[PDB]
Amino acid sequence: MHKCDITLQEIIKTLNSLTEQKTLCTELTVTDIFAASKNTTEKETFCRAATVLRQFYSHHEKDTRCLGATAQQFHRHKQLIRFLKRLDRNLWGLAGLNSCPVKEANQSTLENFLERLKTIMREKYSKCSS
Repeated sequence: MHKCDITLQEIIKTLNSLTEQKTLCTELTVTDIFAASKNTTEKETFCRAATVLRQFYSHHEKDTRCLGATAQQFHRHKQLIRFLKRLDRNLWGLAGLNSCPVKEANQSTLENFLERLKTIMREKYSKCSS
């Protein structure tokens, strides 16, 4: 119909934003798990995913280098962190498992990572439903 797994709907909006308005912080290249969990199921892509992202927002909250540009950026980066965690929390649901070690598999400039994640979510969102 228009909302299979509730998590999705919420996720979508959360992802949507972070990418919509990118900064100089979504370029803090992280692990591009997409190029490793290729030989597994989404669940796992997501197991490592969660781990990766979690660290990202949790560790950079007070990185106060990229969020200390002028004033506007400061405020914008803060929003990103919120959304990163917000999405991570929900993500877990879809994943199905809990957590996994992280084994770098090339790098992704956050903006990109998100873009892919978002697309995926959507693909299912508007298919499984109607």
